[PDB]
Amino acid sequence: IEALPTHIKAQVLAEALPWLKQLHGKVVVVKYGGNAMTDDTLRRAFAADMAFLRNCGIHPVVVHGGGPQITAMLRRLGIEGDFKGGFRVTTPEVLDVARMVLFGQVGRELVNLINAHGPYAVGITGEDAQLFTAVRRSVTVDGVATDIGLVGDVDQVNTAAMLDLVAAGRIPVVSTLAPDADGVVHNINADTAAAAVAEALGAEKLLMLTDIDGLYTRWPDRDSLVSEIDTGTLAQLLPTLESGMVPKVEACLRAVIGGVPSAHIIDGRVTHCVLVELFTDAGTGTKVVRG
Amino acid sequence: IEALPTHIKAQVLAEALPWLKQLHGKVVVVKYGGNAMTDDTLRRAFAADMAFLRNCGIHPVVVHGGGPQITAMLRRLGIEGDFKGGFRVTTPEVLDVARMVLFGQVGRELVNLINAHGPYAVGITGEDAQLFTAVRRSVTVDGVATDIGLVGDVDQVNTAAMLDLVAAGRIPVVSTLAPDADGVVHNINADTAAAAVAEALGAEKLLMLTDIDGLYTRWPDRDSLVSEIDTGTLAQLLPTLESGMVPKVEACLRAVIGGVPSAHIIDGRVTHCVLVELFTDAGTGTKVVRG
Amino acid sequence: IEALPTHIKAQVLAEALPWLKQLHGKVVVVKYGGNAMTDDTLRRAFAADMAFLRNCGIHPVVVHGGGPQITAMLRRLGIEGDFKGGFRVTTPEVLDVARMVLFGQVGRELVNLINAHGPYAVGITGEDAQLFTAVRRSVTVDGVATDIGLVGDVDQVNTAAMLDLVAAGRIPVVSTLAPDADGVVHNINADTAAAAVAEALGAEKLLMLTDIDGLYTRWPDRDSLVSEIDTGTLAQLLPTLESGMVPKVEACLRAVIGGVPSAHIIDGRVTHCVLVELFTDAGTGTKVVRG
Amino acid sequence: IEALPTHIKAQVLAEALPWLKQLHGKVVVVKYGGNAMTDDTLRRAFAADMAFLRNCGIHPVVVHGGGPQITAMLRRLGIEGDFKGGFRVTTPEVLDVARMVLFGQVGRELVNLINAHGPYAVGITGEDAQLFTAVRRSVTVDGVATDIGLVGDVDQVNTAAMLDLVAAGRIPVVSTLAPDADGVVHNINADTAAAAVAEALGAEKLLMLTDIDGLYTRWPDRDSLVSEIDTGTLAQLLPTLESGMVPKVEACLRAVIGGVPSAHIIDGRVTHCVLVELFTDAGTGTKVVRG
Amino acid sequence: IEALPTHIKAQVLAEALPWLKQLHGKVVVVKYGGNAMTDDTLRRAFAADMAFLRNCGIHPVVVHGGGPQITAMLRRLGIEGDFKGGFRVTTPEVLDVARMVLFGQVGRELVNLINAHGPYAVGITGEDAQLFTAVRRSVTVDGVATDIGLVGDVDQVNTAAMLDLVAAGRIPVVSTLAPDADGVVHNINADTAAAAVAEALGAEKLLMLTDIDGLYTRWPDRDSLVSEIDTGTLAQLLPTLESGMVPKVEACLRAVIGGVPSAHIIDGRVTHCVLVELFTDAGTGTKVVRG
Amino acid sequence: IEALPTHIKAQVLAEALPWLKQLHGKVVVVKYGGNAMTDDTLRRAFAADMAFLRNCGIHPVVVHGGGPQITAMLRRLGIEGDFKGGFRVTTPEVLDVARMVLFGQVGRELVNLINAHGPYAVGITGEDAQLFTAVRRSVTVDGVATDIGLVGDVDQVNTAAMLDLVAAGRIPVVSTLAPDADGVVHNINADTAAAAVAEALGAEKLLMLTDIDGLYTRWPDRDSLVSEIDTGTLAQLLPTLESGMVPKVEACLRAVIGGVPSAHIIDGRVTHCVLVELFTDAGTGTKVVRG
Ligand SMILES: c1ccc(-c2ncc[nH]2)cc1
Ligand SMILES: c1ccc(-c2ncc[nH]2)cc1
Ligand SMILES: c1ccc(-c2ncc[nH]2)cc1
Repeated sequence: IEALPTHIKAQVLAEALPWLKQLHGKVVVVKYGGNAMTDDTLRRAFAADMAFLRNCGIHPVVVHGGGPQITAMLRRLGIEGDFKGGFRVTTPEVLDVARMVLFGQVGRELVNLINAHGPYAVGITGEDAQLFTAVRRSVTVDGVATDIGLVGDVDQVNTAAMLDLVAAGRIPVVSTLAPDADGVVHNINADTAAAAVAEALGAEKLLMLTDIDGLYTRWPDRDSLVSEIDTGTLAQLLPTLESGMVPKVEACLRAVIGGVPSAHIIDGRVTHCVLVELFTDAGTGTKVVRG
Repeated sequence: IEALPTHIKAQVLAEALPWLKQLHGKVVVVKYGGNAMTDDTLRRAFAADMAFLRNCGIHPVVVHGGGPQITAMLRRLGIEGDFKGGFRVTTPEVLDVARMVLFGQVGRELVNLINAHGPYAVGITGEDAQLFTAVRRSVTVDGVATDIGLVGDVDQVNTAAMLDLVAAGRIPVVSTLAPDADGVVHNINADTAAAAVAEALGAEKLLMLTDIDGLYTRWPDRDSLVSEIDTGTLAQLLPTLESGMVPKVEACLRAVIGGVPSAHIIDGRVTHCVLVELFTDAGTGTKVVRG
Repeated sequence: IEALPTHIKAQVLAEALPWLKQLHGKVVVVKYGGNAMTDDTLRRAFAADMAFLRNCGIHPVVVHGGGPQITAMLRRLGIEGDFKGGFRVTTPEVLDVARMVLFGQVGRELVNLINAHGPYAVGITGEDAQLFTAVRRSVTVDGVATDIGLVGDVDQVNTAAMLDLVAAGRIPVVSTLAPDADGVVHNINADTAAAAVAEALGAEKLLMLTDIDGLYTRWPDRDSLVSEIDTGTLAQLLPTLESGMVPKVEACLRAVIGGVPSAHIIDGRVTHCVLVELFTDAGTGTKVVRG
Repeated sequence: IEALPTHIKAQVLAEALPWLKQLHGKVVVVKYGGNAMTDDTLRRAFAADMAFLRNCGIHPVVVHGGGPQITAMLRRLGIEGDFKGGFRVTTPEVLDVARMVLFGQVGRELVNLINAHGPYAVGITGEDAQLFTAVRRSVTVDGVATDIGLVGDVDQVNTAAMLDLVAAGRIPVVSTLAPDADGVVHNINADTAAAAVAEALGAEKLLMLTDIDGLYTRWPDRDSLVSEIDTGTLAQLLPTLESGMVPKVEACLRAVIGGVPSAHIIDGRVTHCVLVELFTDAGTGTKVVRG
Repeated sequence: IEALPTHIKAQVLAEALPWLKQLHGKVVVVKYGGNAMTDDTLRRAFAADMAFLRNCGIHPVVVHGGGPQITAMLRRLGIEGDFKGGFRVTTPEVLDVARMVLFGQVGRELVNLINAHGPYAVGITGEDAQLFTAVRRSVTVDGVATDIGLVGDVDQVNTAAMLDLVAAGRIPVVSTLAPDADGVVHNINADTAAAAVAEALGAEKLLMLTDIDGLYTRWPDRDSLVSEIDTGTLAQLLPTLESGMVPKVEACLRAVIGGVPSAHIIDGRVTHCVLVELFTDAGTGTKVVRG
Repeated sequence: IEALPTHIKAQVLAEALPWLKQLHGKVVVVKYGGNAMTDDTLRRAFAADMAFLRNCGIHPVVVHGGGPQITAMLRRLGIEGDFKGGFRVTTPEVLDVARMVLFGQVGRELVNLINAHGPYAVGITGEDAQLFTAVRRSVTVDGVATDIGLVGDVDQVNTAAMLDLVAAGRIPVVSTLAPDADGVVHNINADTAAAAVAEALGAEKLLMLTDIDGLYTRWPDRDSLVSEIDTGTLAQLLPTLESGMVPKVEACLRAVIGGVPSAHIIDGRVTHCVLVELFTDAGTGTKVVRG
């Protein structure tokens, strides 16, 4: 990167200015998962980018999942799964493992990576200071809503206390578990939780890291890939798309309809994808606006 | 408790006044472990008592261990131990399990129990916001200091940030793990960590829950049990006492010599032992002062 | 109180927890008069209990009367009274004596008693910083409203400035005198003033110390004594009750209808009655709620 | 005052500017007594002048005595005096009367007069919030120090809390009584108390209202009257002067030696003497500086 | 001024009290121009009077013009004028000169004069921190609205930021130039700008220094001079008055109709006219109220 | 700049991270002059870069000169110069022109350019709020110190008030004129003033824009150009260098010896030179450190 002239280095930095002004002093919620968390180089770049935002006076909030790591831990403990549809039932035993893995392993890695740059990261669940609650959720198998145990959706969010946390200079790293109204802790889909937190905090942007170039309207036609779409056109395309793209689109719909100015599905396989998406126009990924 | 006259109920409450004045607005660090954490009734009373302190304008800070639960989890994962002396070596693999169990299971139980009374508890490690660091520690087997892996002592404590946390009304629940100066996370003895935190925060008292009536100078002579002792007399008795009483005495010595006005070894098998020790004169347990 | 087991001492303290949470950070207005102010032991217990509340982060506000002491001082000065009905006319001369006795003697005793526990008590009248005003009040003798001089009801209260005072850690001790809109100072019934202050400050509770076990619906039938009553049922019983119980009931009605969640008529002859009423279920006295 | 040209009105106001700059944001302690408090016109002008200072962003603090009113009240109550030298012994009974008269009558008049201009005045004793303490003082009769009861000198002053009070916009009106270290309330000479408060608060000026034109070095030679004197020359003149001028000079000496930049003995018989002394060069009275 | 008795000096100062209370903590906007800025003695008195207000806790805001100095500078630079009606066209070149003269010379004199009394004055334009904007304005020559270049009216005012500035103890000295919505800086009539700033800041008074005794309803009849007039009667008199009195009346109308309690046209040829108008009843000049 | 791959765009932004952390929350003083202020594209890039710093939570402070523009204005006004050595004497007349040009024209351009990005820029001189003073300075012609009029060096700086200004989000644009201790305004060399302000404010960096690639030790040998030098080696080279490079080196010496961690002489002819110098390693220009 040294054989590149200094006056092009300048222009690249200068073209970040409009996006620095747009985001200065604002909340950005970043759903972190997939490859951007398994490969060590992408991991470290992601942590650097959270430090970047913080050292620009931007307020990042990280929401993470960890489905596969839960599965691996359950197999290691020899805990036999019950499955309704393609859903593991979340017994009290499974919840304990999920919470232990998400908060006690997956979140800790990200906190330590970010904290390599300063005392920024703080790990939290809805349990801590009652920062958010859950409501138990059923799923539809074939065409019947069924109980798959202690799994929920985000209910209420302590918006004031969360924004106190970021105004102090902290980067919350959220593991998505929270008590219901009776104190019973549920596991929440990280994609959904990210949308709910962005709406509650009044985020300026929601970023969704996934392992795709962007949204394809007619996958796999290479030139069905769009770079911007309104929630109006996006919702009528939802019943079309691949199984795994559904939760990331529903999150973008709910956030942007909820008042978040834009949500973005970006390529987690790209190093520093957050920097590219936020401070560059030539980014991959697709932006969702209301319409 | 209803067949007891109301005018004796009054006197019991009135006699708490001097101790309410002594502790109002002050930090109290409470090492929580042993039976007071395995039995469900003592557990819930302990959480109620932390809520009690908080609703008196007192600032409790909870430090917890969980040695046996780590051991159980390692056996379940089939992770074979290496032992030098009677010490398990803490490999990177063992540290991950310890951190996951301490922060992701043991601490979560206490956070949820306390939070049954309000949005008070917040779970933290030295990793979070770089609140404290560790320095790797060796142990003496027979008469040689030996490496038992990623185990340490508390190094530095971010006193300002910790006191910000409690002045906001939060009750930190601390899992004793922290990075060394290179970012490598170590496991810290909870008894020692409690003493270090009490000294760094300028605590008014350190409470050490154990499964004993109190300190016996000549165990097991029943009337060698003392209720107050100076650090001068206590340190010369240290090489006498039982193996498990050593870490709780060393903590009291280091805290009280470090400027903490008094440290207390109290009976964790007694329901509401914290309330009895703090707001009553007829408590069991032994108070350590400087001398 | 030492021959009583420690585990019952614990339960008594633990059962205060719900009431500590209910009152933490809240205003409590306490009308102090009768025997709880003439006997030296009850006096000192009352002052201790105000210190108790303050060292729990509760915000007590004390309103006091002193009818008999005014009368004694007037007789000592040989000031001849004029009486309409059973009411002394409050001439400018009588007002001066009342103000001097209430603010310069009765209030000072309570300020010094409370201040034996710390720098808490501050003596105030509506005159000070214009904290509240009075409106001149007439009384009905037989069936004609008559002028009995410089006696009034509380008019407006400087709510903001009063709450500044308590948030600073002060326990106001209020002598009930205040200027009217023309600067002319009136004497206000302490029972009525206590109700008005509780409503203006948004108090969580109003406590009325009197020399009775509680409200008897059919005095003197021993088992007409109630421990809770709605303002609806209480107001229709008002024209029944004894002369001296009237002002304490009217105060409770006006406070609780005014939005104060509960008012309490409690037994001032009981040592630490405030502690018993607030932090115990087995208290005497009767609670007034809206209904 | 209307037949005087407007351009001389202007110059009088303009010449106040240097003294407005000197005093803006500063504490001024004013000892108020003598004729400036018995005549109703001088009274009301004094209260107006305290309002004046407050509406210039100056911080007045009023200290008052009331020797004669105590005497009158004692005669009315038929309380027989004991006299050592020319000093009444202050029994507990006499103290109660003094406190009641000073705080409950004399101070209230001044609070209401000042408060005619706004919510400024607040009445205080050392009893309130432990704002200052007393130490019991003996007096020398002929040549023996003798106990004249519950009379003292100011001991310690809660400087922080007093300055909080004035920064809130309040004008403290101080009645000079305060507890000793055992809680026993003493009466303090108002002249002495004024000097002690000025030194503790770091006052810019101490004003001493008396019924004299100023300090005469050789009374009654009319042209021995000085308008400025150093503490050096003033202390060697102290054993010369009239009995009643002694306490006002000792106060000025102790304040100015204590670091108060200047103390002033001014003519309380002059209407608006405070305004003339502070904002005019052609004032009567004598200024004391260190030297 | 020394041969005038001290007790009349007192009364002059005492009669300022009602006006000190009315203005304490309030904004006063002062349009400064005409003779009060060309003569050196009136200049220095005006600066002293701004210091006076500031050392009373009043918040002065100074708006200045400088028409003649612009003209002189343009002649010195040999810049030829274009005139439509009697209006110079404000080309970009003329604007640069106007801005340079107003902000770089006329304002600096006033800042340094005021600052002779302390660190009070700060020079500002609408350009600084975007404190206010302009909208380009046309003028009517004969009966056609015509473009006279870069001249405007005040558009929006950053009220919050302006009041931050004065609460910090600063006396803004405003040169009336401001950018339009496209960043193009316009020159604004100082009389009009003063009215707009007073309304935006919620000023208690607007003062307009002019070289007249006051408003004459039938100039030049000597006894058509009024000392108070309602906006109702004043607006119907506007089409009558002299050319140069028009802008000062329109400003008073717009301010007082805009909610400013009173606007005043006062005699700038009188030394300390501001002091006389604000703190005296025997001032010249005419007060405008709504009606 | 669009034909350049996105993954190199990323790396350029990512490599700014260490410098964002170094400067976040810190003061940077930027001396702005030469070509970076005459060409319109470099001008606008410089203003963008000040906005850049501000939208990263960095605190830029701009100091500007304008020697040539003063000269041009003096010629236009036909003001004849007196010259001692090669120095124009600064008569009161010349000072007025200099102040008018620097504050009323040169500074206004920069304020409006910066403010195109937001309400950031505020123009100030040492005159405003007494933010800094000057001391009159003589110069050595041949070998005699001579009076060249109202030219000075920065004397004292109101550090507290200046940092209040930047913490509010303002970017001061400083025109270097200030009063001496007698209120007489002097013109200060902008290079020297920049060094003094950086030292007084505790700046993290001083940037000196000049029209050179960097410091040549043996000009004009092309490979005598250094990119870093200690103050020790730099001071012994000072008597060697070109006339115009002297003031920029003396400033760097005085700032860096004064405790400013590094001063930089950078190429003002390079677009976005500030961005390149601060957030890139491949910048031109030379860094001065202490040694
Ligand atoms: C440091 C600072 C804040 C926190 C925290 N966690 C939840 C709420 N606050 C944890 C550590
Ligand atoms: C100490 C602190 C506050 C007060 C007070 N009294 C009325 C308002 N504020 C009096 C003493
Ligand atoms: C000192 C303090 C404040 C200012 C200022 N000017 C515009 C906004 N703030 C200028 C100097």
